Amino acid sequence: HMQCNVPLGMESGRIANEQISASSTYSDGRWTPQQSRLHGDDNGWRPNLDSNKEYLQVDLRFLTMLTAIATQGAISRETQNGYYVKSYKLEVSTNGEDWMVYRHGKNHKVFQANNDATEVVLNKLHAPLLTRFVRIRPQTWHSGIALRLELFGCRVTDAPCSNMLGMLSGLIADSQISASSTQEYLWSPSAARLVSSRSGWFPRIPQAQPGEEWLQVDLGTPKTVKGVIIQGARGEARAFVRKFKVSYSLNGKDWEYIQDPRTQQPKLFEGNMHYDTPDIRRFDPIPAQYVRVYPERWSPAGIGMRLEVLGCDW
Repeated sequence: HMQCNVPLGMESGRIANEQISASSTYSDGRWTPQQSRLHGDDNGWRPNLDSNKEYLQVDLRFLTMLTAIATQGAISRETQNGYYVKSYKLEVSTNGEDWMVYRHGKNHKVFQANNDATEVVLNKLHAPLLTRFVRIRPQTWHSGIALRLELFGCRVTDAPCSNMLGMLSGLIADSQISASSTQEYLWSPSAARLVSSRSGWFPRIPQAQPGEEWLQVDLGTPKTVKGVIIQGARGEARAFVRKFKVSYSLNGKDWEYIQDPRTQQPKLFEGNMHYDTPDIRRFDPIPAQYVRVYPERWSPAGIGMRLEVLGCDW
């Protein structure tokens, strides 16, 4: 039904050469980043020096859900010595400037990796992530750092009626975006856009009583709304919303809240845990032209968010 263990294109070429890069490459030219394709038979990626600052980077080009990472090492075509990475960290970003290190509760997630130069090792993310750029960061290795790789996940838009409605793309125009208050005076509504914006929406006073501030999106016409993607903001400051309500409307005057079935009250959605890495919240489809997101709890810096609405036309 909703399959998200799909290989993203390292093995197949679905991820093109121009989307693969690295911190450095081995000085003899025989281990280019583009050799990091899973099951590739000509070595793999290997950096110039072996250190835990070195990394292999993949640009997915589009926001993608990431569920799993598969790695091998490599047997040198030249020496036939086997090289492999024994453990790594993961780093992700929507834009390639702003990075998050994957965590496991309190601290960094250390993925156990290969133990030979031939076998594939699969690590599932305990909690899946929405991202565009992926960085593998070896911490330990045998003989040297060598990688062949695959990434697994899916597009959010593969789910039925789950299109990005135009906050990111722009097809939802500046005039269609509004807010309770804005710190900027005569702000650019464009600032509230998921991913495509560098900053974000900040209300006037970073603190307020919960459910007093809102971002509102006019969809242009009545659509079917089936979810949101919420993201934090980079101001000076890095902020994100941790809890929010969602209200919706046809005529733009009479509002309704998405209700939690358990509590018979407006549902409290979980927000982000980072200023860049966004989160998808799906719900049962509603008819709406207007959607309001109401921050309820937030980071200590204040309310800061970027947003996208998910759905399709009637």
